[PDB]
Amino acid sequence: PTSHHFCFSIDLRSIHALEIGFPINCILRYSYPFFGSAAPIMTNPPVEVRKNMEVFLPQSYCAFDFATMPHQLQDTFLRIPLLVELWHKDDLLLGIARIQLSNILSSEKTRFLGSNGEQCWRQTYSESVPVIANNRIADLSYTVTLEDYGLVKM
Repeated sequence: PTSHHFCFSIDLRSIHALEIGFPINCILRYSYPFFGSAAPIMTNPPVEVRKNMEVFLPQSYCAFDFATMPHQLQDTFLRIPLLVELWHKDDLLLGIARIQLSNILSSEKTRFLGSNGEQCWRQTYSESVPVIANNRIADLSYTVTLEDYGLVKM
């Protein structure tokens, strides 16, 4: 009776490599089971990334439709960072970026037409965060969006 219908999306738009020692065939990979248990979601195909160049990742957008109580979503986003692993495929795990999904909850929440054709309250947030080996080997630019469709329909 108090659960809401939400749609969340993440777009790992680009990676600007800095101090990875060598050119890599790159894929970014992540899981966030609070939206539903699943094998890791990955960008695809692997793309070449070389020192000091910004590369846009293919298949980098995913949306997630789920129902939960607003406090559960707020607590999970506050407590559990989304960890995005940067892998070199051939495979080596080069680094991880820790994204604090609660940053979007501090964004202005306004009434929008939602992606499903129904009204919603919408928030969005974009930033760049470092991908940590130990050292900072790359920067990941991303955007997240949260649609709140209100109480689950009867």
